[PDB]
Amino acid sequence: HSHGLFKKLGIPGPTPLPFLGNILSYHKGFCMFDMECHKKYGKVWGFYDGQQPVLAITDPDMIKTVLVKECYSVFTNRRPFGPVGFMKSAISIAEDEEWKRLRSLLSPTFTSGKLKEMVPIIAQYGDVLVRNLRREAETGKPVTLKDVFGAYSMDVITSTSFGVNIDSLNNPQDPFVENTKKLLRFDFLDPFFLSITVFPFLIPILEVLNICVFPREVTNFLRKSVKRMKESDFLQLMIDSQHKALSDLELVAQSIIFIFAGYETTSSVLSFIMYELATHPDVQQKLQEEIDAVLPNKAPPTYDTVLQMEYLDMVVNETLRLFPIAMRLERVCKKDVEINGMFIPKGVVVMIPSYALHRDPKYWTEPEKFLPERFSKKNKDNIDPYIYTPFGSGPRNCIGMRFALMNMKLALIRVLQNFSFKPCKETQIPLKLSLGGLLQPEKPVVLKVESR
Amino acid sequence: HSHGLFKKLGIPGPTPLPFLGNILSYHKGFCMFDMECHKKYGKVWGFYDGQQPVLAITDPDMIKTVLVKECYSVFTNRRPFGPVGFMKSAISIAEDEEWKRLRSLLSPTFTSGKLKEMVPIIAQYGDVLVRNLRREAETGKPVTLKDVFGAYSMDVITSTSFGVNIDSLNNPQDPFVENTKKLLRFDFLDPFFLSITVFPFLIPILEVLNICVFPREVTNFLRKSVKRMKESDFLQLMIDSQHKALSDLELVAQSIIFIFAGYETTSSVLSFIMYELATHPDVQQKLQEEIDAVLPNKAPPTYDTVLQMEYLDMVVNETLRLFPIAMRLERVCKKDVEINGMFIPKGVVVMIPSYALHRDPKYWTEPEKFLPERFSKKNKDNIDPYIYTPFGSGPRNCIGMRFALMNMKLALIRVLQNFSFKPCKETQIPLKLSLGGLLQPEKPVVLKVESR
Ligand code: HEM
Ligand code: HEM
Ligand SMILES: CN(C)C(=N)NC(=N)N
Ligand SMILES: CN(C)C(=N)NC(=N)N
Repeated sequence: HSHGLFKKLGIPGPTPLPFLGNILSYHKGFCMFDMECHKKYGKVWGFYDGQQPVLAITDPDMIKTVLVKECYSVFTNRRPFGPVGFMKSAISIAEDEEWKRLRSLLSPTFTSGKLKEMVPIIAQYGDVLVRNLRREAETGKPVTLKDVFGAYSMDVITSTSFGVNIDSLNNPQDPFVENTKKLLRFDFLDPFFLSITVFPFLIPILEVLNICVFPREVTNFLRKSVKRMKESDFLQLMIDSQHKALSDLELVAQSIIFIFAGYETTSSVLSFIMYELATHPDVQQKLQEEIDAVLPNKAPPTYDTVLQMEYLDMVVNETLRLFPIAMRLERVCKKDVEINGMFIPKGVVVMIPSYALHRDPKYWTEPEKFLPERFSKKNKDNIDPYIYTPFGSGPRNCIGMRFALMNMKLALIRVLQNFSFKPCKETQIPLKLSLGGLLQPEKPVVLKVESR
Repeated sequence: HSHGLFKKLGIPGPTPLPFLGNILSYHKGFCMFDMECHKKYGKVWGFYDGQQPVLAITDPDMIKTVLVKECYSVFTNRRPFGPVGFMKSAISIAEDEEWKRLRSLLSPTFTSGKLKEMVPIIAQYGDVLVRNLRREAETGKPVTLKDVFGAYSMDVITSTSFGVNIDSLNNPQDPFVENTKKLLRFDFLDPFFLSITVFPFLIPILEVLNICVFPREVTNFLRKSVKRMKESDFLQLMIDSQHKALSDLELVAQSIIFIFAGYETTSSVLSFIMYELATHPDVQQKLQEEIDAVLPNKAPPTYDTVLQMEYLDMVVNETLRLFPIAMRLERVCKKDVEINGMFIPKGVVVMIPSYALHRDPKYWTEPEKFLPERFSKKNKDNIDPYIYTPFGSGPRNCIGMRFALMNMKLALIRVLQNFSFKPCKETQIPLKLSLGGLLQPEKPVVLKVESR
């Protein structure tokens, strides 16, 4: 789509260069670029990912219309992002009707009822984490969060997905661990992804040469492994629903996409939270005290005891305001429409700048401050769920939201129950976000760990 | 080739943007861009046509080494420019050995001896031009130069190439005229050519889909027509040489490339010259008087009488200084080399900025002034043939140089012998060069024509 579009609609934005559009402006990252735009164009604005017109919108009403109201009719899909092969059938990648059919099939698989049943199995890998954390903190050495939580994230993933019970930290050898480690989030600012943003006409070329964003060796192993398992957790609940019709290949797709969506995310948010606890020892203390008041003398966490903890919730939700790892929510516009008096022409990408809104003065007091109290029950009724969107909104939000909260909360409970986390000379203060396309820390967070 | 190259060699130039390199700087045209660079970087400099490193060089010595000395060993070829199909065999497109073989075969076809024989046949279409010029100036109407000279250029081309004698102006119907009209110079700043400069990886794709810069319908007509002619001028002289071996397809290639190279060029320089004569009526007069002193009372021009005319030559050569329609000379570097102490790495494009040098103060007094006197025999020994290069230099210069001068000179003699050319209200004063990639006037030159 040519570069006249936003002039002809009369929408402000940075003047695009030929071929590139505004990509060079990503040298700061999606996160800063989005702020600067909000700051200087106001409430609504447009830019070009190559030839692709992207309309940022920041009106809570409009957001709700896009994310909630017209989701089924107009704004159903995310923007295509690269050669995906069979993963076109993964719920997060799938489109229109085929997506609605898959969302319906998998919805009951993420019931609180089912979650409740998985708690005992997630709980088990708190004990494991604790154990691994004991040894390596008892050494006196500064721990690397990403590897500690990564190993935990996958421990909870392999076990809740495939029933395969492993100690990821003490089994790097295991074939099943080697592969799921490579299932990382894509950095859409790296050279591969920038290129196909500027050469989208290359996606079909790549499709045909069998090249795929989901590495073939990993996808092969997991399909051929689900092949065996099926011959004799999430796998099961899916097997059990066999429009309607979850098919064979559709099932492996989901299995894989649940790993993709949950692994580096969970472990990534967990890191950010421990960083905030270590740099705010008062918040750390207050939580450690709430946990003891509910689970006295290292009592094991449970579904209900987890949902009892206001301060925990406050800390988790406050960390997500600052570090909304999705950064943006997007939908592609299926047809010409008028939303809250605004004309959106077919093919444009509607983008909601979650990270920017999460840090907008209009909604937030001292937005840069880690301040769990914003989420206290007697002072959160003024938080707009269309401004605060770490899991998106509407029929296409994070299907694994409640699973990811519970899982994280179980990590933190066991970890804080046994330990305290502290600053160091390598600990970067304050934290500085990476310049690429993932919301991660520039240098992976290292902290000191002690036995309580 | 990445954008580190000229930093790592320590050569100055404009900082390239990613993917584009310096192409946006072409919004002024090759002509201004080259000046500004010379003006601000000095004698030698580098820029990037997309990912393609281009080394401009302006030292007469270096130029001579590139264009003359190392031509056969290092700098033999021009830069590839697009899908060419069978025209890869045209002498101007052909490479290395295959080029040297074709240059050798066609050299004797451009002897002054052969030229001499074609004079009577070119001469004939002076009479024709005159005739067409009589009528349409006798109307009192302002004449369009490009159509007057275009029609003449092709009249001289069809007849010296294929023996086909036509009145192009009064035969637009003729199949043979319809096609050769479309054989225009390529504008390497237009969208097609800019794209394949930034997507050179697209040339092979285009080759395979049979798409070609030389339009297929025109190339088809000329091949199938040379097909017949051969069954029963330049065609003949080529037929007669049937390494060695001019082949069938190689022959049609040349036939076509001679049309391509001579048609819009000749007519384009001719326009520029009449513009200068009309805006400098003294120079016009002085020439009209030289012509009469050699060819008294409209006597018909001949080879020797044409070569007698110092002032004519002076006017033709002076107009070419200002309007060197090639603009640049280029060679691709076959291997790493050191030329006059300068390291040129393999694959770089050596570019000589003819138009810029033609207007460099260091060599030229009041460079913007149309001043035929710079070329007078008693004041031209200080003109460096490596600064003044309207036909390039060395073994790969314009093979049709002497033909094009003679042909032009025969146009001008007959035209000035019968007429005078004058300014008008539509005549742009002074002339402003186009912003694209051909050195042509922005608005096609219109002048008034009278009977002497
Ligand atoms: C803290 C961890 C997590 C965060 C912050 C997170 C956030 C998000 C966000 C922002 C979206 C996009 C929603 C939208 O477009 O409006 C999303 C989609 C999704 N998430 Fe998560 N997520 C996390 C963990 C998980 C986990 C554990 C799963 C487990 C299966 C999961 C599965 C998905 C799926 C399948 C989608 C796509 C839904 C669809 O297209 O219908 N996520 N997530
Ligand atoms: C005023 C008219 C003309 C001008 C200014 C002109 C100028 C040039 C220039 C600058 C080159 C490039 C030389 C180099 O790379 O160093 C060239 C090449 C060439 N010209 Fe012309 N030319 C004109 C008319 C003609 C005519 C009538 C022919 C007739 C056949 C012709 C045939 C060629 C050919 C074949 C080449 C390529 C030579 C090779 O690659 O070996 N030109 N011309
Ligand atoms: C969870 N997945 C796979 C996404 N759709 N990506 C995202 N925006 N979080
Ligand atoms: C005559 N031809 C075809 C060229 N090589 N182009 C040019 N630079 N004048």
